[PDB]
Amino acid sequence: APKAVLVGLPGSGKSTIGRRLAKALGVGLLDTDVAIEQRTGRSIADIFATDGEQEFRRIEEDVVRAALADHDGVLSLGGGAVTSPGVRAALAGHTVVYLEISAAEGVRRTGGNTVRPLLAGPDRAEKYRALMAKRAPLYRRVATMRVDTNRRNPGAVVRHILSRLQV
Ligand SMILES: Nc1ncnc2c1ncn2[C@@H]1O[C@H](COP(=O)(O)OP(=O)(O)O)[C@@H](O)[C@H]1O
Ligand SMILES: [Cl-]
Repeated sequence: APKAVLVGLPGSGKSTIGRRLAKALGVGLLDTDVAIEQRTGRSIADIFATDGEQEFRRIEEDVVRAALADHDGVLSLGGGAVTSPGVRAALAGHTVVYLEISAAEGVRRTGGNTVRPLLAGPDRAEKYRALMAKRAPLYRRVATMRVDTNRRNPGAVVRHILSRLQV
């Protein structure tokens, strides 16, 4: 089973910490969004557009269940996977690290290299706040380790995790 399963909002660092954590442990890294596209030949948006959300979620939940059973490294979960009660069930008993972030930091990390984000309009940040409202309670539910990534370097987040995942 995975050494760690990482969950969190956009910006929390699933990609970044997933990579560094896999490197530090010397283990493989599996991202469930990439796994879905590699298993289907279709891009995530395309499955959504063509088959819709329930069908994407069904597929995602099989990819997730398969990785939990088969992968021994770090597993990074798609942001919406935890919306599926079947995914929340399958996670139980696993090491699930929830990468915490605030809406403020969240928006900043997903806001690009533009120096003035407010000029674009408030809509993206409002959608981000709403997303956090929906998702954060679910991440808290499935977590076995909660890690606050607000004003921590990726290096510091990785250390924190590694010190709490010795064998
Ligand atoms: N602990 C952190 N401190 C500062 N910036 C971070 C941290 N974690 C991630 N970021 C930055 O935010 C962006 C989004 O991170 P990413 O790891 O893709 O998140 P996710 O896969 O969770 O959406 C990247 O440019 C990354 O450098
Ligand atoms: Cl590191």
